[PDB]
Amino acid sequence: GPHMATGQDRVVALVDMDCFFVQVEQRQNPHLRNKPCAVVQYKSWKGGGIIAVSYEARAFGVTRSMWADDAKKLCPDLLLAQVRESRGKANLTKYREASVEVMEIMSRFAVIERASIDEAYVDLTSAVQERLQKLQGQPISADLLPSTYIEGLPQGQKEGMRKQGLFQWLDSLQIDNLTSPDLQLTVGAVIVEEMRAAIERETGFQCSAGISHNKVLAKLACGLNKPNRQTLVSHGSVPQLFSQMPIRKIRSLGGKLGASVIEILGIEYMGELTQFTESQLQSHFGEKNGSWLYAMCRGIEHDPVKPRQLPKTIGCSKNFPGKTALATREQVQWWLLQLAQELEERLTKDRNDNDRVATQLVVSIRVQGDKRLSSLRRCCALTRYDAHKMSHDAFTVIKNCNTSGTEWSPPLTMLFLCATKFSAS
DNA sequence: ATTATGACGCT
DNA sequence: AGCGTCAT
Repeated sequence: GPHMATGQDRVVALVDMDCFFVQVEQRQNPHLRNKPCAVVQYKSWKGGGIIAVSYEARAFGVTRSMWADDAKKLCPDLLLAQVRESRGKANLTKYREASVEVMEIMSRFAVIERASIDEAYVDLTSAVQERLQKLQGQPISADLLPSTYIEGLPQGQKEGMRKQGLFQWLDSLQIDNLTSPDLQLTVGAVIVEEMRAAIERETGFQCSAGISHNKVLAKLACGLNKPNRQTLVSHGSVPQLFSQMPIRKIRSLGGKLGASVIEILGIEYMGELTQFTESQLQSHFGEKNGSWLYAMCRGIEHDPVKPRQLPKTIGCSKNFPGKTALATREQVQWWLLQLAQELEERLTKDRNDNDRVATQLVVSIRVQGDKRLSSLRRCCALTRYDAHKMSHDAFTVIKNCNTSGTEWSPPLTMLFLCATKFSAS
């Protein structure tokens, strides 16, 4: 009763840039705006691999991880933008710089954790407190939430339903209690409307967002109403929301662990987990996962929003699938050199922008026929931002994988250079 | 031949 | 340190 903490102490948002690479290409080329369009990488093998898809194109069944030649069967008027190719590989600089534009605007409002190029977590707890003191008991108008869904409402025209749900929520609100978690989430949602408006004004980019009390619920909420909308998931909404939520939809349970939760416990939905004791869950899935699951199925998660706006690693990777696998010494050296030259460019720009230096180089390879995605991962010291030295060291570090008697065997199907372990400079 | 990145845990 | 998991 009075002593079960309910995980309502924070306001946390997850912001996800809608089909981000597509938006970047649509800003640059207005002929692509408001059309079915996708971004591809490469073009020879079956038209290229699609990696991002506008919502217009999604309506035709176009998806990521689809060959462009196949997407054209589903959507013959599909428009395509190609990722830049530099030194023989895909070069994602345009999207990294667009992402920095958006992240810098987000950081004006609250502290953000860069989860990936197109999504960030937002710690709004302090921001909401400041805003609540500014209001001085003044009620929150629907006009302040023009794109917000309240999950679970209305109970008892899509825009019409959104507005009905929002009215029901706002009528119920107790504005005089500056400590009600539901009020705190509502003000969080107001601030996120303002943040998203600023992003769109100042970049042209639209995004979706979730607002809740922790990162996992914010991430789940964000996906409920897309594109260009935001969703508030209150603590009270969790029992019904989880009662028909497939376990795989919760962040970190879409993989082998979620599959084993489903198979070992014989359940399907997140809410069914509430029936098990914390000890039972730990006994099946380990102490950490078990405690996490016990709290998570009750809407409770404690992972903090880490104050981290910059990537922790700077990486360069290329697959060489099928008969493109690298089979000679000269091939491996030339591609290590291309990877190392892009790595050097990005590292020098990073050092000048962000006052830090990487100190460790990680080299990862895949060999043909090897079941694993990484056949080997080894580290060496990263002392100077010099492409020839980095590629020479990466070779020096992988060279004893070659089993020939100038040839390379087994041929390599992936090269990967990652700069890690940053230190202030 | 479901990229090229990124995040993180286990031991 | 090297390997495995999860996500888009």
